[PDB]
Amino acid sequence: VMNRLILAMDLMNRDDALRVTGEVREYIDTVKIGYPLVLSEGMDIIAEFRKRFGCRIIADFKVADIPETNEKICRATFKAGADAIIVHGFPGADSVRACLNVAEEMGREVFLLTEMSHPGAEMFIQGAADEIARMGVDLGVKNYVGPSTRPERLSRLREIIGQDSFLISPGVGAQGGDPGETLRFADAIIVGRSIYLADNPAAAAAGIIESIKDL
Amino acid sequence: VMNRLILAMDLMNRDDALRVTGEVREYIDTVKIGYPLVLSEGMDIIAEFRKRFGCRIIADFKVADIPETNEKICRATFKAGADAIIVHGFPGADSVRACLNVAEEMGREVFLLTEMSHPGAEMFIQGAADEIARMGVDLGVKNYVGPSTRPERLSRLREIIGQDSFLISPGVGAQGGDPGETLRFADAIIVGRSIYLADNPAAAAAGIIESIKDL
Ligand SMILES: COC(=O)c1cc(=O)[nH]c(=O)n1[C@@H]1O[C@H](COP(=O)(O)O)[C@@H](O)[C@H]1O
Ligand SMILES: COC(=O)c1cc(=O)[nH]c(=O)n1[C@@H]1O[C@H](COP(=O)(O)O)[C@@H](O)[C@H]1O
Repeated sequence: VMNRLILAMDLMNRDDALRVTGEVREYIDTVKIGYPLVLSEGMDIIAEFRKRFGCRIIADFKVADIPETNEKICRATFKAGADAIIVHGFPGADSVRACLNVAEEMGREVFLLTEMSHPGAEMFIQGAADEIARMGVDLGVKNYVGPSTRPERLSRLREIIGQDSFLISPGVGAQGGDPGETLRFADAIIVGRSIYLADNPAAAAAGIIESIKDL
Repeated sequence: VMNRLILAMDLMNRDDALRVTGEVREYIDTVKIGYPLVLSEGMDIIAEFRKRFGCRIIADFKVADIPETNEKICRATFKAGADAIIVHGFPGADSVRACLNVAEEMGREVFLLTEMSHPGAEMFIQGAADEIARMGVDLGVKNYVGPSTRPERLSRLREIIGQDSFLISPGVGAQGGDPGETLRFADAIIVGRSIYLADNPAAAAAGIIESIKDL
């Protein structure tokens, strides 16, 4: 990932999402697109971004259904041109395996979300997160998401998944996480509002990248 | 809900989804629309169904993000005309409260998904499900989803949420659940494939309704 920085593009307007992504494109190679943008502007936005920016697109869809429905969601998402999809591990191994099977069929990747970054993640997800990560390892998952807001948890996650797995991490900036600390454990950080709500997104992205290079 | 039967419309083609929904409309008053259809045909499909069929629409989006992103997903979903949205409880109370706040602002409803119907739900969700349900009660949630495939769990869920809360239940038919047993505890059943993959969906829906009336 260019500069170890992934843009979380959660603006809900195509014109604003295009403007900001264009302004910061020199500093990233990967955009995370989620439901705020796709449910406002349509799934065609994924191929439009891929074409316009030549970026990789991670569809942050948090897939969290039964296996049969997960299959359908993943097929529709890769048909729309996404490079990878983020999947919840909490629904269990059959639900994750269904997403892995569609990614294998379509030559795509699954990222497993293990422990979330917000305060409520402490209630139920955190207590299951090490097990969810070990389930990922046992299913052959190679890409994971874990929380910038809890670097001790992100260290434990890294310990479970090993040094060869790819780990990306949201919660940097607005939610309180720090780029440099997070990159002690994660390969890349996800940043949304700190960039896309900034008066100058390119300057916000450049400032983050300057602090990453120093690491 | 008319006849206590909610159609899970997970066909991925607008023409097929419209045909089947029209054929069974005399037997339901509520259609559950999820991501298989919306990610294939666009969010405009929700208002189209509401207009064409005069049904209520439950958006089965399994919302399962941090509070700020959940807000955005719910706003986009109610803007598209959905009557209600299904929300995961596993991400914790702040994530659920964010959805409740948007539903209160827009005069809509939240359904809390407590325990899922597929086999993998046993790994992590089932052990947290009673607590997730009690969290719902303490947040003021009045509408819940629980599993037809485990009627003893559906009885425990009902015990926690009380007799005044509304409880709907998927997993009937294809996943092995029974209409009559499920309706001992749930107010309505959700049925997808048993109807929409049938050679004659209207006959499939009518057969289910005949067995419901007998209860
Ligand atoms: C895999 O899903 C995520 O990206 C996600 C998981 C998580 O635990 N925390 C989290 O913040 N996210 C998402 O990452 C983005 C964070 O954006 P932010 O920098 O806080 O504006 C946003 O799109 C969230 O929906
Ligand atoms: C609230 O979300 C659901 O509807 C859901 C939760 C769950 O635990 N199990 C479950 O089957 N569902 C959904 O309900 C539908 C079941 O359809 P089916 O009758 O099995 O074809 C389908 O849309 C599933 O995604």
